[PDB]
Amino acid sequence: QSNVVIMQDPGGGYGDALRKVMYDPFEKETGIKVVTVQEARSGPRIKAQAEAGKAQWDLTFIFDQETKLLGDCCLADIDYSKLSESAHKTLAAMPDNLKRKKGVALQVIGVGLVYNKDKFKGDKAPQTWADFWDVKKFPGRRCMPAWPRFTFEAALMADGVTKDKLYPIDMDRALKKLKEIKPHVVKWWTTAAQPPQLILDGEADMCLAYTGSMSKLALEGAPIDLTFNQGFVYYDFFSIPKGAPNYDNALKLLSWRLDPKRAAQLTSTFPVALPSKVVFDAATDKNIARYWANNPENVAKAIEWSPDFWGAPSPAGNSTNEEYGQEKLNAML
Repeated sequence: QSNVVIMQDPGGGYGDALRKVMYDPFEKETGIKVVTVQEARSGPRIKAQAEAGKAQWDLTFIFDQETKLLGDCCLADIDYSKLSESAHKTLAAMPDNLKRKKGVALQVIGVGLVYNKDKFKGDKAPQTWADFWDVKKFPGRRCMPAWPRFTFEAALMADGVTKDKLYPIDMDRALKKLKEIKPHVVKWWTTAAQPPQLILDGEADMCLAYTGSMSKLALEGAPIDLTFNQGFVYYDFFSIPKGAPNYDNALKLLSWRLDPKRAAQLTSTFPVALPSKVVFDAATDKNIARYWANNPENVAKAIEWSPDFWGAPSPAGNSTNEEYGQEKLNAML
């Protein structure tokens, strides 16, 4: 079209909510069409595009460590002076560490143990990664993401490592454990749409999966339950690539996503929180906050995930720990 902004998107149910609450209304108001590009891991792609010469995307979501790794080479400064008055109210009620020169955290994500509660009712329900590995006591098909993050920590915890002693990750130990469960894993997933589909279709009986989709399905009456016990909570930082084709439109969309009332609408339609208190304050039914990954009850049960570890230089030296872990995992899957 004549006026666009190119926005990374997770797809699935959350993508649908984003389109309905955020992106279509944005186009109606501003005239700027939001072109969504489905991608679950943009960091390596932003880096490759920057090396090739020209960014293809305007607004992306990346991990904490990626705002640092990609900052100098590949990410533009966010011009906070261009954000709306409403957006500044949201920013004012956000933690310091979530507002960076190169990225702003707009989403808090939970990842945890999810299971079919028809097949595992009462106290036959798995509660730990050890239970997840215990195919005898809890029979069924497992599914896990095809990444070292989360899966390695879960493996270590199934092997008896306590939540506060995971880092730095013993990768050889984790991989050995993953091989043990591998025969029972029906799918090593990569996209947000997959786990809900796998569990609803009965293709999998329990997952390490995003909690937002599963909380929503449980509220819909699906035979799904989950726990944040030994789970993971992290922030998606929204960043604009250096040389973005539509930089100014990207700031407008960032401003739109930071509106307290619109964010409250989004986060009440699909339970992924924006980490600012005023978004909670603007929500008409605040009970839905119990599903949010930044709810203190959920945070308490989860581990303290370490983006810092995953972005650190690996023993190999020329890769990050995450890249090193992915190489090892690639060779297993």
